[PDB]
Amino acid sequence: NPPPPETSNPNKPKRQTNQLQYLLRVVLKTLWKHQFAWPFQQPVDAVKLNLPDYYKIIKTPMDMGTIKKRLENNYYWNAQECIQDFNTMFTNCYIYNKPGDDIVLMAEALEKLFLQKINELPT
Ligand SMILES: Cc1cc(/N=N/c2ccc(S(=O)(=O)Nc3ccccn3)cc2)c(N)cc1O
Repeated sequence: NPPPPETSNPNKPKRQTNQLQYLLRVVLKTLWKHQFAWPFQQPVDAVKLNLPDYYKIIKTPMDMGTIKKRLENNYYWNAQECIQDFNTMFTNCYIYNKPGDDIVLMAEALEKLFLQKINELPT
């Protein structure tokens, strides 16, 4: 496995916004507690899971464990950066896996919920 994505940025300034607070306390928390969250709570462990070619296929890995730590560490300056990371996580699943796969159905359920929660992101 590669190192996990960075979760801190020392050369960056930090802020908190209402949108960032919402992304952590509402969006991330709600997805985290979904019945299908567990495969998405940490980086894909291709060695342990014996996933052929995962990191040959997926060059931009992302997961909710990483997103959570980024939020907790005020890694994101712009809310969009966080939204993009969720989207990368879902897209990776669709790149690597096939229609009907259990992991795809799980991703789909999480994405649906994500969209519901981002729809209610405060202005
Ligand atoms: C994001 C992602 C995760 C995957 N698999 N994740 C797993 C996590 C845990 C297990 S397990 O073997 O540790 N636990 C299981 C496996 C099956 C049934 C119940 N528990 C298996 C796959 C997978 N493939 C493809 C993907 O694109």
